[PDB]
Amino acid sequence: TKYAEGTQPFTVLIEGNIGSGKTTYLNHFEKYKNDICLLTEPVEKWRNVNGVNLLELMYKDPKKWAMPFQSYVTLTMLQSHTAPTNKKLKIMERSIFSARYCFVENMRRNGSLEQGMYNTLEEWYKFIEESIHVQADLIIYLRTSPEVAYERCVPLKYLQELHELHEDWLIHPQSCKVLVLDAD
Amino acid sequence: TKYAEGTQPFTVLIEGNIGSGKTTYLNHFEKYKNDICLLTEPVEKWRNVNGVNLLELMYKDPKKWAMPFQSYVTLTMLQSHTAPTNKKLKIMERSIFSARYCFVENMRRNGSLEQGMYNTLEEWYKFIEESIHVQADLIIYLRTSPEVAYERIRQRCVPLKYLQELHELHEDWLIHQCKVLVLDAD
Ligand SMILES: Cc1cn([C@H]2C[C@H](N=[N+]=[N-])[C@@H](CO)O2)c(=O)[nH]c1=O
Ligand SMILES: Cc1cn([C@H]2C[C@H](N=[N+]=[N-])[C@@H](CO)O2)c(=O)[nH]c1=O
Repeated sequence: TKYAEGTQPFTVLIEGNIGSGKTTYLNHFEKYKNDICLLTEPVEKWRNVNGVNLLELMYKDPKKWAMPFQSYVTLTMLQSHTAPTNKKLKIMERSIFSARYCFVENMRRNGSLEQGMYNTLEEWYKFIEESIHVQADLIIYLRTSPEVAYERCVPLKYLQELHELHEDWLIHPQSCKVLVLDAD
Repeated sequence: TKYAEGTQPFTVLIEGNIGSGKTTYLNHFEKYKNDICLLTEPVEKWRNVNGVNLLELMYKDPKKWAMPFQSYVTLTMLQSHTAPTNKKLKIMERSIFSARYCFVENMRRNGSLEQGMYNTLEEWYKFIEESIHVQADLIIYLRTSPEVAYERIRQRCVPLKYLQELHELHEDWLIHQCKVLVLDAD
């Protein structure tokens, strides 16, 4: 009864802070193109919504554009999450879950998302779990230290905030199995 | 395969401009509470999102709040559209369709919704039709004239130009091409 229920293979979610080596990690699998479904984070889509670059706009003026940006990120995640495939294994770089628990939650904390905006997104997150099937069998957490992530130009404080949020979500509900890797 | 597919009875959508008499029309059915599922426009939800009054905020500063407001409207619409019921007939005041084709579209035209915002909502509207079943068997269009609507409201306050814009949009969607039933609400 939920959309895309029973249409997805075993699904692996690569999660990690900015600069935890996620793109590198997903590339290792590229020689298996033919047997694995590989979906990188849809940044390209965020950079071009029928011509509009939502990513730049968000950097430019977060108070105004964080809401539409995160709303759109959420959508793209669903698009990946529910995309059909005949492959027997599927790996995604980030997910609806990182978007909600890390990026949106952080924007609330630093007040990029005002109360009304945050709540609209949250209400959508709740409706999404009732209505849309998000296949998630294993998270692979490329755990790092904010400082190491820093070496590979977002501020360091931001990376620490995001680090704590990934730590809260993945180490300290979701009874999906997590696999911690030292990416230091 | 779409959410809420096969879960809904015959559904009637009451559409109309602001002040076309929609609330009055839905009330006629209230004596059939027991046999008809009656869902008024979720204004109450818009007025209180865990405490936040999105309706108010929108009126005060549309450039900022139109996006989250319409995003939330869309959601509430889906909530009504997909709500389960054992009744054999269901009537909604407004719908995801009016919110998309009239209110959102109008906010684009008058630049309350900047290009990026409008597009995010549209992308969501497209995903919503792929993924979520919206039961709609009959629209009842309470057709009126902007002037009469302006009147009916003034007596009961939207500017008149807004009601005209909305009127044209309802006209485009419902008249100048689900079965539609036009009523003269003048
Ligand atoms: C998944 C996700 C990424 N992002 C940002 C962080 C990254 N910034 N840089 N450089 C960018 C690409 O991952 O998008 C976001 O703001 N919200 C989100 O939900
Ligand atoms: C359905 C809908 C209503 N509205 C507004 C118009 C109405 N304004 N007044 N008075 C209010 C209640 O219908 O909500 C909106 O802005 N977007 C929508 O999608």
